[PDB]
Amino acid sequence: MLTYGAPFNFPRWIDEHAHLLKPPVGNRQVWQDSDFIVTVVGGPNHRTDYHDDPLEEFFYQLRGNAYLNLWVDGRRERADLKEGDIFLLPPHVRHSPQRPEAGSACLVIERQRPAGMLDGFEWYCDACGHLVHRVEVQLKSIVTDLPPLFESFYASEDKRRCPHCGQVHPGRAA
Ligand SMILES: [Cl-]
Ligand SMILES: [Fe+2]
Ligand SMILES: [Fe+2]
Repeated sequence: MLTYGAPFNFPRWIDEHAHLLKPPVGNRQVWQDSDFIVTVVGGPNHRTDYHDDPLEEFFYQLRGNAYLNLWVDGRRERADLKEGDIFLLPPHVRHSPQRPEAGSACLVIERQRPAGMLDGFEWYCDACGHLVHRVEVQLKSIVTDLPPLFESFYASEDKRRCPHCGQVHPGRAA
């Protein structure tokens, strides 16, 4: 049977879920309990964490513009997701998506992770660039698994303290 229902109009779905595609929620998963995790991500949202995804991530910036802060070949880089852009991120490339525009919408597609395949979330020192803190998580449900992780980082000057230069990371904002 059609476990995930019939086809439906995507722009209309996005318009209908617009109140969820802005703070405080910011994103909405299209289908539940599927192998492909299909999400629409709105804005505005800025963040300081880098994601280490053990699988690929596909992006299609449908409305508005956004960008990814990246670590590529040991250097800080930026990949712009201009409206209309698509992009495929290889596994383990550290990325911190920034979504400055209200009313923006990006299709993001990921895969469910098998047991034992973990995701990393990392923060880096603004002063010297050294890794400050890394948490590894078996990512089953983004909504329950992720906010407390970020919250525990922000609340702890110990976790935010750079092991190299001693500078305390600013936490939630930079
Ligand atoms: Cl994103
Ligand atoms: Fe990611
Ligand atoms: Fe540092």
